[PDB]
Amino acid sequence: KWCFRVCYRGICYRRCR
Repeated sequence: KWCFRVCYRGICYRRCR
């Protein structure tokens, strides 16, 4: 549940904003 854990702790979600 960090900045967006893009490609981690969930999945690939390029969008840290």
